[PDB]
Amino acid sequence: GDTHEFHKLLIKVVDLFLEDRIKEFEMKLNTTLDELEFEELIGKPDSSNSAENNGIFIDEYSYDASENAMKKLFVEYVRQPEFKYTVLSIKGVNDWVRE
Amino acid sequence: DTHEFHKLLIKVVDLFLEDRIKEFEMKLNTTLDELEFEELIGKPDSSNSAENNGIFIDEYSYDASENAMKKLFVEYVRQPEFKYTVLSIKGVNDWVRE
Ligand SMILES: [Ca+2]
Ligand SMILES: [Ca+2]
Ligand SMILES: [Ca+2]
Ligand SMILES: [Ca+2]
Repeated sequence: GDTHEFHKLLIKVVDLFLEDRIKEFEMKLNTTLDELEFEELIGKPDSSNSAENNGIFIDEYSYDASENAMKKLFVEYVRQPEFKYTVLSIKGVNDWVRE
Repeated sequence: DTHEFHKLLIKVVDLFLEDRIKEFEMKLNTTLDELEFEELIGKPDSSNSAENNGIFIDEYSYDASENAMKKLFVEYVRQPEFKYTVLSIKGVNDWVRE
């Protein structure tokens, strides 16, 4: 029932998704991450796009997975004061891409 | 590893039933043993099971209130030795009234 353990699990979900143990996923959520946790969640993407709509950001992070395979992570969030991020959704998608 | 991975899937369902994860889906290809599959689903108030072309979808209901419930869908292929290849897990919120 712990919030830290909860954020650690979310980070692990993303890790497992990038490993392709979780092939694809989506989760609806309402939890507030410290910058350190948010950075841990997203890692080092090869590409990113960030779009703001009505006070909410949806970022799309792309990770080169394998030769034609790409992993894409969408994180929907609200930016809070003291550099906190209220995450509302996370979605992981596979895509075939030209090498 | 795989035992740790299966422990996480079980905990994802747990967090979903607690409503920390409001709703979710995961696409998967992993084989749970009988004990893991039992622990994953926990203690539903009712269950439904359907089969189409050798693929099973079980639907589990967990009552929250008079009107609200959590539903878990698990799609899987039964394997020898009481093992189950899970292909997707989906947690949704449902209500009695429109
Ligand atoms: Ca990571
Ligand atoms: Ca190729
Ligand atoms: Ca190229
Ligand atoms: Ca309605």
